[PDB]
Amino acid sequence: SLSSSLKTCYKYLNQTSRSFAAVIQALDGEMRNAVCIFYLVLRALDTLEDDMTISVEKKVPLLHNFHSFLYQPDWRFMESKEKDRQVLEDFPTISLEFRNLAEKYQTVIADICRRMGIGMAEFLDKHVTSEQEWDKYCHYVAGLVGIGLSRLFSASEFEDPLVGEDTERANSMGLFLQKTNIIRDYLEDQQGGREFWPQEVWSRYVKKLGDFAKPENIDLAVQCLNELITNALHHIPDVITYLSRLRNQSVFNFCAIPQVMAIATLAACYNNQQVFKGAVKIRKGQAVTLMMDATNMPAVKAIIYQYMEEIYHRIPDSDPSSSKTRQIISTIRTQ
Ligand SMILES: [Ca+2]
Ligand code: NI
Repeated sequence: SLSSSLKTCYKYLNQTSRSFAAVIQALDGEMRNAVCIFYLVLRALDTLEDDMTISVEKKVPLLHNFHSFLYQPDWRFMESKEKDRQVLEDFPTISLEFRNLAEKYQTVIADICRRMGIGMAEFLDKHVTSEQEWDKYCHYVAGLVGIGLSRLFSASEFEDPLVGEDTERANSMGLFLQKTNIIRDYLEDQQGGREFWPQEVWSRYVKKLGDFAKPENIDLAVQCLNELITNALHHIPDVITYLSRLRNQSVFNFCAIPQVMAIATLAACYNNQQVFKGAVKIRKGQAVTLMMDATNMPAVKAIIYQYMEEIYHRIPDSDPSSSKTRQIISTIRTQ
């Protein structure tokens, strides 16, 4: 069974990943502990990034050197006030189990933590300007997670070397999820003093990003929302390619579930004033159904294509992106 320290790690996985912990726990063989630990170290790192009670001066040394703390048996952090702070307060338990992983997994996790911490620190003081900068921010906080997971799958040999080698596709898996979250979380981010929507895009509608929360600006807000969702849809071909290459059932389910939830979220958000002025619902018997069904390529394609079809026939002719939205959805289906 499990050591006392690993039992604790799985407790933290359940506390932090909730319903998704079961999907990680279903991973075959060596992948299970490797991904559990990777998830927990990523949670610790993100908890630092997100904690607005930690000054930039105090935070940057932690982000820069986080990858090194993996090799410091007594390193912990006791001052977080964030939801998942227990993984920081009891980091020694997590790092102990990290150091018990095979070297091949340690190398991947440490490298990703290094690169993510540097990129997270770079964006602390700045807003996202260009669409290219949006892609770069998303790479740092999510694309690298896709790349790291892919490298774990290939290192374990439960998946082919191609999976880890194709960093563009693995990065796209992360960007799709992260752009969907950023789109959905406009209001909570704005209220938390954070700005993630790219200025290159929103400045073609309003003078400040926070203006989209003003009711008189709702039509403009929804146009911008639709433009960003159109941007995110461009990652779907890569998501389909990525999922199509997986040969391990447990890996497939782990990779497919978040992507199906993302496309469902985009479809809920598309053309939806509630992003700015209310609360977007994704009917939650639906979330469990998508999870249950997303276990083979024909099923996952069916889900993706149906949500795209629903968006497609909802596109207003007057939307300034209406043509590109139809085009990208049409193009993906044509593929
Ligand atoms: Ca974060
Ligand atoms: Ni149609």
